[PDB]
Amino acid sequence: TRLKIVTIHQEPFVYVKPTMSDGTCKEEFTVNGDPVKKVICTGPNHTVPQCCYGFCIDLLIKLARTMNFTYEVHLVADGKFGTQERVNNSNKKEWNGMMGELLSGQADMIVAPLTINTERAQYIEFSKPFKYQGLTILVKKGTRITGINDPRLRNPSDKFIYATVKQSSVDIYFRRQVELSTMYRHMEKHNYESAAEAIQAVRDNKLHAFIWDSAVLEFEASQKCDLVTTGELFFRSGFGIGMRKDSPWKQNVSLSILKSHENGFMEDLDKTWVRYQECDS
Repeated sequence: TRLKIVTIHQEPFVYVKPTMSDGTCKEEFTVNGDPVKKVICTGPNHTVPQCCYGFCIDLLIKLARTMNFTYEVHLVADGKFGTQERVNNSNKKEWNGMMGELLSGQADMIVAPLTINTERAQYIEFSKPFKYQGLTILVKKGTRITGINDPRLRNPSDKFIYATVKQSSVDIYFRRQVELSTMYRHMEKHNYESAAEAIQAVRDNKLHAFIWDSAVLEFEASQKCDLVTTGELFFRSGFGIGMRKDSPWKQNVSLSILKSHENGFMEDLDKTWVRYQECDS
């Protein structure tokens, strides 16, 4: 009867840490002094039980309590958010990432910073947005870039490397645009397997610009004094809970999210996981 929840590593929404030697999760406290809520999430490190926590885990716990359901959390096996591609060298198309697991039954609900878009909505159902954000660019402090329209992005060269995450909605955003064709062709040869790796690459001067979700990039840039964002969101998008079409949970999930937007719960999550301290990482 327990719902199979699938999520993905993506700070500050989902932190993933090893369990202690005894199998439990380290006791930690939030900026307010409250215990950090931790859930066991099984997934690749070899697949093993790990500790998960963060904005989305707090949201999951709230949803489960409000809707009275039990659950078990696991990390997406291929580590991706999800795009639709031909498989097995054939013309058969299947979704990968969390999208694929939801559609196959490996998961019953996606609880993560999952972008709501038209393409995905054709195959699954989304709750109303639990977070409003957009797309921006992360660069090393000192790198001068105007934004998505900067000549170094519009007129690609091996002197300034930029990229995004493979099999993500962001990669498709550029792929489905004839105007951004020159950009998509450039990133295609530099895209990273995960946001963490791309962010580290910018920090190590291996990647000059990382195009990604502002909710994630502004957090990263605000915690690391050596990283900054262009500041402007060149596109707006929301994060929502994902469920299969005609699921018995959609109505109640959106109802819970509405209440959380009305009573300060979502705002408190931001004060707990997003805006609470100066850079030092």
